[PDB]
Amino acid sequence: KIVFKVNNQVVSLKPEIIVDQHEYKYPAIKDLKKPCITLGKAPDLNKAYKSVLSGMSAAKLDPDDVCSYLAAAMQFFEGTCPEDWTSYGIVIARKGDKITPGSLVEIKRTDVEGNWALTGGMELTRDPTVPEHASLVGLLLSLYRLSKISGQNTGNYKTNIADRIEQIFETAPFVKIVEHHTLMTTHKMCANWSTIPNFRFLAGTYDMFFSRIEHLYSAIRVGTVVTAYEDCSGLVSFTGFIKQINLTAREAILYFFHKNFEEEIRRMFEPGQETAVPHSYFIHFRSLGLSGKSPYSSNAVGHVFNLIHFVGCYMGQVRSLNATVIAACAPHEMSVLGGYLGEEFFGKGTFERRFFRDEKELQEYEAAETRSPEAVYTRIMMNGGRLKRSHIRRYVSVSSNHQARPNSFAEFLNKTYSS
Amino acid sequence: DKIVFKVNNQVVSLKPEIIVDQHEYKYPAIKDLKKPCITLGKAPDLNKAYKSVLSGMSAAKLDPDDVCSYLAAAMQFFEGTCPEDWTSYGIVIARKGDKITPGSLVEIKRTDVEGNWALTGGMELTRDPTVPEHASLVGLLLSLYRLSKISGQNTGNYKTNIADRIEQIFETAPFVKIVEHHTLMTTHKMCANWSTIPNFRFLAGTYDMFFSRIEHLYSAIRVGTVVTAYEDCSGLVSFTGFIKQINLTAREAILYFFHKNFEEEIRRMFEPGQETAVPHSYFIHFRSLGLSGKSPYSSNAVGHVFNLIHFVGCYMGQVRSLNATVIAACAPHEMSVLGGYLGEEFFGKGTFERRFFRDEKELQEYEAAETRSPEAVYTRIMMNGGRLKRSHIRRYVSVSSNHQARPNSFAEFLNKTYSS
Amino acid sequence: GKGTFERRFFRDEKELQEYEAAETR
Repeated sequence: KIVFKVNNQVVSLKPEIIVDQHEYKYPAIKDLKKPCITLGKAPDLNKAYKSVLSGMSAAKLDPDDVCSYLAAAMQFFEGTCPEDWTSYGIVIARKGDKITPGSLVEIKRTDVEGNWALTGGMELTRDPTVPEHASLVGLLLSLYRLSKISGQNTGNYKTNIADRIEQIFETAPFVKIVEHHTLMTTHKMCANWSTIPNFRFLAGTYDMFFSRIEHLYSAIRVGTVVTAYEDCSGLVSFTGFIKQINLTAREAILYFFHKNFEEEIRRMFEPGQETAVPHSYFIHFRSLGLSGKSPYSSNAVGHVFNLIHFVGCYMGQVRSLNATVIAACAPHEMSVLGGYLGEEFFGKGTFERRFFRDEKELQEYEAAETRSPEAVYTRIMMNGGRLKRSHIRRYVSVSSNHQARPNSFAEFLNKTYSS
Repeated sequence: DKIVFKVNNQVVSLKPEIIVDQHEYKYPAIKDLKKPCITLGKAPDLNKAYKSVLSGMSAAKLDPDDVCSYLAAAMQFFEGTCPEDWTSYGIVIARKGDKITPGSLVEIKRTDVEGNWALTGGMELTRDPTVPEHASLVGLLLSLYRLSKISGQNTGNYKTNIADRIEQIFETAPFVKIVEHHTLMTTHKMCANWSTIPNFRFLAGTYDMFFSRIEHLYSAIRVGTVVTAYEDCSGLVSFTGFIKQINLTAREAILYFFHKNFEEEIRRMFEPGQETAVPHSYFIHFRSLGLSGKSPYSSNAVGHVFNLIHFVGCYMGQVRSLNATVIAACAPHEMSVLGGYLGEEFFGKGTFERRFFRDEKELQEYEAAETRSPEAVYTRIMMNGGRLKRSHIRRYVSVSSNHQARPNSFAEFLNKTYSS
Repeated sequence: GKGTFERRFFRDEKELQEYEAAETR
């Protein structure tokens, strides 16, 4: 039982209390209603384009107006739907029907008119061309990618992505409307634009449409690529882990020898969410207004996540080496398992002859240390659940020969095993 | 079912773990018996059409739809006899001794819709342009497609070298100089995304197909359209190289592929009914033309095979393999181990036999009279338990370290993975 | 450097029961 007893003068028994709570909701859509946001009144579009360009050059933008323009602008982008496109029971778009981003979601317009005010960076006296509209649309969404990317020591990389975005949208099929270095300066005023919910929702809607439908202005995705599989890093690492190790998703979990994995394994593999479906709302469920906090986040699946990347460092994977470890979720214990698991999967492959010249040769081949969960488990038990010196040698050699990031797995490995 | 686990305490729970997936592959075969087509805006008067497009070129003004209609008219200009009968995916294009155009290989349906030819840049040719002048522009326009595709880091100096060669080609006979120098680099800077345009790819491939089969005076236009050939089939292309480097036949090589994963991939790229063996089929340019969807022959589709090929190439020190981008999804560590055993067999060893003799009698005596075999390699792997040998590591390390590792190349993977 | 590890995931219920039928922290 949880009660334990202390002998302070008289004998005393105390129960131990620690606070714990769980709050996980899943993205499946039962009402069969497409995701909706409420925006402002329909814009003048040509004038709405003018207002936001001026605001862009001036680094002052109104989030509500910018959202309203983006909802109106999702009409210029049109393409035919290759196959019937259904997610969570919704028919969205039948094969051969031309569709827009407006087709994936529901935009609710309010009677209230937007400010659509001009600042000082408008040089155009005429109505804008479509490439221009697309260039602005891409630049505005690209703010989302920049807001997310903010963090410590992420500087030269942020400017490099901003330059890459600027190079797009200045060349055909896009026209240069903002000159250079404007995107970085507006980002400084709009660095937390990701938290704005409608802006994120619009970015996901654009990304969904561009992934399924090939278009001339598909480059707009460079802003919205981040919305894809957002806040599902635990699930994504798991799929990568499975494929790099060349194990079946089930067989891999058999190697997870710990009680903690149980809650996490149930959480990330809950049925009814269209994880397998190629173009479902699941891919952008966080961007769109569904589910709230993600159960597939790395913190949500902390033990699994830590074991995946510790094995990744053992195998020299750069992605694992720079990923941030979840400290709450027992990193040391995960690291030990990762060493035993890494030893098994590093430098070893299961090879069998599958191609022969003749059927007879196949028959001759049929007439004819070991990789198994049971083998690894016993080997761990034999060493008393303690890392081997070789495991430690391998971890340190990988971590030390790397530019260890602040809270990365490499830094953890380095700080933990170094003498 | 089968693929399920038991995940609970004080109760029993069975769950199939569900993982992200998003792929299916379309094949290039032509069953409808219809040549790939993009219907074009308006029928053009040749001389008038040239003047606008020459102007647009000089103006760095991008008019893709018009450029496409002009290129179709210019296809009338290039004509040659077909050497032998031309049979493709059930579509036969001409017969031996029959004159043909690039326009005769595909079908363009002409619409009565109007289109906008603007004179934005300076053209001084008051006279009607000569056929060479047309060819010079046509080559310059197509050469944009190649320039758009070659974008990436440290490719600046490379783009410039290619543009200079193209300019030199079209300023020299049989072509005439119409754009002076350094204009091609600047227009490439203006449009670096010409490759994404679908109508542009279609045209480049059509030209490339015509020029490979038919010898012509202006066949040099093929620079810039050469990239369309076997585009997005680098997995297939890599396998072809692999066969040649090791000097084995397609089958013998596949026997060395000792892994279950290769099976799906080998079946995919060698699916029958696609004219891979045919020399001048639509297949070579299937990606560029319309008849394509993703590609069964891309490096990702044949990921395991692709990685094994380049890991072996790295073992043998092929620079191309060292600089290729590894597919992380397709089990690179396991592929690297097989590649080590396969590289060991094929690096520094050859199968040599006497084939030339002084007299027939010597030949008969030779006919009267350690081992390279898949079985021998498989056993060697089995004896070492499927674990990479120390020598394999040493060789991998020596090759990767003494090379300028590119970002996600096989060279980088080898360095990061085996380094102590 | 030490962890308490136990098999918790099995292919079938029968395998689970068998593991239940079967240095010190």
